[PDB]
Amino acid sequence: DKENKKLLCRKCKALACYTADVRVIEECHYTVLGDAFKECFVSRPHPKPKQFSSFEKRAKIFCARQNCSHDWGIHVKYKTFEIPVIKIESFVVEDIATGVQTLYSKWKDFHFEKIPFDPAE
Amino acid sequence: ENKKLLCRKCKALACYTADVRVIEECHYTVLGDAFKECFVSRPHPKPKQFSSFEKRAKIFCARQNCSHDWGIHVKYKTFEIPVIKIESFVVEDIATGVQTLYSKWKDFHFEKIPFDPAEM
RNA sequence: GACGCUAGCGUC
RNA sequence: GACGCUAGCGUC
Ligand SMILES: [Zn+2]
Ligand SMILES: [Zn+2]
Repeated sequence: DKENKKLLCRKCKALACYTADVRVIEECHYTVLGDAFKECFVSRPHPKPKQFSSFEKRAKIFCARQNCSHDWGIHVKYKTFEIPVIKIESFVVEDIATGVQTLYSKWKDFHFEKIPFDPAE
Repeated sequence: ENKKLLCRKCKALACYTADVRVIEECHYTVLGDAFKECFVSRPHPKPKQFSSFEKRAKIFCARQNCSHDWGIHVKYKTFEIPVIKIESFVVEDIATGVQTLYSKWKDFHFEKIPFDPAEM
């Protein structure tokens, strides 16, 4: 099934977002739309910011819970956007209908409705 | 179908899948003296005990300018046999020449004959 | 060897 | 972020 699911912080199990809000960039990197998600993480400047492809890595992002702060990925400037790029190995996927939890390590293995990124949203 | 194993670094022939035997559905060895000629052994720098056999030596390609790490040599029951890691080799289908790079034994599906003490 | 983990480095 | 490579540590 490619039904909607929620991502929970792997360390504290707090809700982070839903698969409906996830968008794919270059069929390789995954970001999250919406302002609600922006409240769920904090950023911190990247100690070794490197550049590659079409965007620029500025900071790492972590769980906003002060009792977690699990590494969630990075924040990058892509074209004219400042957007979060998350790594799936930092989360637990939960199916909304059953509660079943899955621990993935790479995005290639997680098969869900991978809605491509739309600059208009 | 039968396949041969080549050294990942220099592509030298190591053995054929027909000679491979599985111990406790988890560790892979090879029978016959021909294979014994293709590798050299070396006392393991971190020997240790687990399950039913002791890790005594590290083994490497005998070809010297290659010397690619192939695994270890162990004492298992009344035999001392080599145990190899597929990640150190290229699998080539003999009929087609197609070369395959595996990382884990779980992924290479072939006739996995269990080790039998009466042979070798 | 079979798996897991930490650190570091390299490419777009 | 996505891969890739080292080194070390642990378990059986
Ligand atoms: Zn958390
Ligand atoms: Zn070799």
